[PDB]
Amino acid sequence: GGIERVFTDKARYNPGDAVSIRVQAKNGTGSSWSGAARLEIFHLENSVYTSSQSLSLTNGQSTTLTFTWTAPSTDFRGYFVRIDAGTLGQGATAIDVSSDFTKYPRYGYISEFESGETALESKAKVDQLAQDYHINAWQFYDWMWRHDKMIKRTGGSIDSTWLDLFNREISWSTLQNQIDAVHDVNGKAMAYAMIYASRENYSPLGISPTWGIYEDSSHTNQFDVDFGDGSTYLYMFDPQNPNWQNYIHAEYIDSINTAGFDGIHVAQMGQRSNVYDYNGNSIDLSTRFSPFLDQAKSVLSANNPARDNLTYNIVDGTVNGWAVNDVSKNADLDFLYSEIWYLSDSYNQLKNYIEQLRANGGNKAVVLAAYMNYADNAGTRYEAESASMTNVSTNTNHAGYTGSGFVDQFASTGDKVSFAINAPEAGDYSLVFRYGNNTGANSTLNLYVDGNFVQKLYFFNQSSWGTWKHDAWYQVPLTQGAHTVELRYESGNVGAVNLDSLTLGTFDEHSVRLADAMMSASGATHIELGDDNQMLPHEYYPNRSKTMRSSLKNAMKDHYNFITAYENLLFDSDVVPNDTGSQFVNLTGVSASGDGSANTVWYINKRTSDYNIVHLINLLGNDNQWRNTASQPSFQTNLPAKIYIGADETISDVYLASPDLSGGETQELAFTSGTDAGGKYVSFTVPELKYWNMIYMLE
Ligand SMILES: OC[C@H]1O[C@H](OC[C@H]2O[C@H](OC[C@H]3O[C@H](OC[C@H]4O[C@H](OC[C@H]5O[C@H](OC[C@H]6O[C@H](OC[C@H]7O[C@H](OC[C@H]8O[C@@H](O)[C@H](O)[C@@H](O)[C@@H]8O)[C@H](O)[C@@H](O)[C@@H]7O)[C@H](O)[C@@H](O)[C@@H]6O)[C@H](O)[C@@H](O)[C@@H]5O)[C@H](O)[C@@H](O)[C@@H]4O)[C@H](O)[C@@H](O)[C@@H]3O)[C@H](O)[C@@H](O)[C@@H]2O)[C@H](O)[C@@H](O)[C@@H]1O
Ligand SMILES: OC[C@H]1O[C@H](OC[C@H]2O[C@H](OC[C@H]3O[C@H](OC[C@H]4O[C@H](O)[C@H](O)[C@@H](O)[C@@H]4O)[C@H](O)[C@@H](O)[C@@H]3O)[C@H](O)[C@@H](O)[C@@H]2O)[C@H](O)[C@@H](O)[C@@H]1O
Ligand SMILES: [Ca+2]
Ligand code: NA
Repeated sequence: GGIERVFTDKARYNPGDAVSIRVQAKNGTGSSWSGAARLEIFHLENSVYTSSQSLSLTNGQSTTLTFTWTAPSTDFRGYFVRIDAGTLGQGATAIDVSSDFTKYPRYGYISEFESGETALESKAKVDQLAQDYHINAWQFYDWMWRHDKMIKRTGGSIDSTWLDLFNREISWSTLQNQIDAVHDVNGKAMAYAMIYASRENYSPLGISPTWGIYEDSSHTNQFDVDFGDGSTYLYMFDPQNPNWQNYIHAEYIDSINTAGFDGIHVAQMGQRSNVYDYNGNSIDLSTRFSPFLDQAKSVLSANNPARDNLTYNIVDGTVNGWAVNDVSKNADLDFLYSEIWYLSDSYNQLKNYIEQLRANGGNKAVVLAAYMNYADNAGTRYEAESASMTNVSTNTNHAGYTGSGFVDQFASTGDKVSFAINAPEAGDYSLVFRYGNNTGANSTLNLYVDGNFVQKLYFFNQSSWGTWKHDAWYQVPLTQGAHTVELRYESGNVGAVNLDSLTLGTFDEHSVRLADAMMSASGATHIELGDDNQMLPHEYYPNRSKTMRSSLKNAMKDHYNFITAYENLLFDSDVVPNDTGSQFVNLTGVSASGDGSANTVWYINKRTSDYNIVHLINLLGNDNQWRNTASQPSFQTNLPAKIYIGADETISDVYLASPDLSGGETQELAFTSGTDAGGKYVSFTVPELKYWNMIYMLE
């Protein structure tokens, strides 16, 4: 249909605020049209509001309706929004009423701060994320000048621009425009800062090496982070040291009061061991973040209670992981955040780590960084040996290449490889080259798109000609249809590469839908969206080596509506596991599992004071890894389910909501309860399972 968009002005509302629901419509049906748009808002199974407006439209013409509504008085509630326009079509969105984003955070990011970005454009990228996904907080990533001197001043004046550690130009006015825009959607701005990093040559800033942490007991090698140009490093300091606290806390305060941030997103480099202080005592670094964090929270709350938000990145998250118990149990954080690497690879493992962080933290919110399809060179592939190459030829003499071979000796002026690609729809494309380089140095090549120079791309030296990487990419705007993408070796380029393929880097809808379901069904959200509708492909946020296509965009809008509409059932302080032995689940005709086994329908049991909640995630046709790409699941329809309950509980009604079905609208189901040789039960037909169903049953 032609209900093109439904969204609200703001990403979160306080009780009593005025909410402006917008419906964008275009009659596409051939002739003129006369009917109504009927608005209905639910809190879970209940209708709390209904309203209707007349609408008529000459074929082709568009309009935007506004329905007003007043956020009800109960704080911390989520709502589903339906708009039904009869034969024009329907649409949906969702609304979050919370006076504090820290209970139901929907965390995005901003990582680009160019001088050329107008106030209007800053506002647009922000509105888009607020409107489509209800993003209520933004992590400002790599905005600071130095990790130990965050705002660059000349005497007493703020410098209008400054260069960051990777040489990017950061504009003050742009950062401020973006912070303003975040604030205009009732968003909050969290500033990225390390817990313990200076930059090189820190002495003249009055930072003392006595505050540092060392790899020896003789204070000769301070832990660093080498960015590999003989010049740019981080150095690491002791969280517990009072003079480092004093120094860096002061920089956090400076950033709140000068930039107008609402909090600090505190980061770290993850596990280090056999760590010493300056003098030489050996110390367990794992236990030392919480006293820093507690003290940081204290000066931030004293400085300004409204701009004192605080989280800390727990790196390498897993059950009983490094620093996992101490930080989640003892650190005065508003919400928990954890970047996942390789110690929770299965849906069920990460599911358990999330549960640990919910239980340790006292059921305060949990956000995961968990870069989807990280290792995968996912998307449509144009093999390099099936392209048009000038002065270079194919070969097969280094293993692991894809297809029938790869292009080699791409190594001198005049060499060329031109790909004939097709863009299935207008938009941004991630042009990703898989390559080899063992020249012992960076190899370059110039990139041309439809005959116009776009960028000189670097190809990184690897260990061995048999080590394929695919981290040479550039993102570009493309019109639907044919295009030409050409690497030329010209005069100014250096080195040499073998070239395996070009890929239109694309997040895989299927994996992405399934991981988000798993995450939120478990009790967590996912920092995955930012800047101008980008999805996060790597720890360095300005990476655009993969793009979303339109189909996944729509799925993400459904998902983010669903986790806002149903947040009381997903993340409330009284949502807990209910997997305590008394509850099996039966599904007729398909394999089911409670531990998220490959090729099954996974059921997860959670409960609250009033509802028995069973999630189904559909792993049929797919493996049990959360991060990797995946095929469409085996969709199911009219699927008999049987839920064994507690011997005591009594089910009034059975409800099923799914982001995959009607935008997340709750549909009530008919169910018969009896009892049999192997438990007391209830039973019903599940109309459909695609990726994720949430069954909530009211007792
Ligand atoms: O075709 C490719 C592109 O080619 C051109 O641009 C190339 C670059 O050009 C300029 O740089 C010139 C120099 O280029 C080389 O630089 C060497 C570096 O590159 C290699 O790494 C390749 C990866 O590059 C990116 O990843 C960067 C970086 O990200 C992280 O580290 C940075 C991060 O560190 C801390 O934060 C860590 C972490 O903290 C956690 O708590 C948080 O959860 C998490 O979010 C944070 O990430 C700091 O606190 C942060 O401030 C900071 O941001 C990551 O940890 C690190 O490993 C990673 O390297 C890409 O995203 C990725 O895809 C690549 O794999 C080397 O391997 C690396 O060692 C080295 O540092 C040459 O060696 C130099 O000689 C040369 O002078 C630009 O400055 C660069 O931005 C360009 O990439 C085209 O112009 C471009 O269009 C093409 O796309
Ligand atoms: O002292 C280092 C100098 O060489 C560096 O560049 C290395 C080569 O770069 C290009 O070739 C890349 C090529 O490398 C391997 O094969 C090289 C040899 O292997 C074959 O036997 C071939 O017949 C010989 O010509 C060649 O010696 C990979 O296996 C292959 O797939 C790669 O495509 C140039 O074409 C070569 O001339 C270079 O040797 C460095 O970059 C230079 O600056 C240094 O002078
Ligand atoms: Ca190939
Ligand atoms: Na998988």
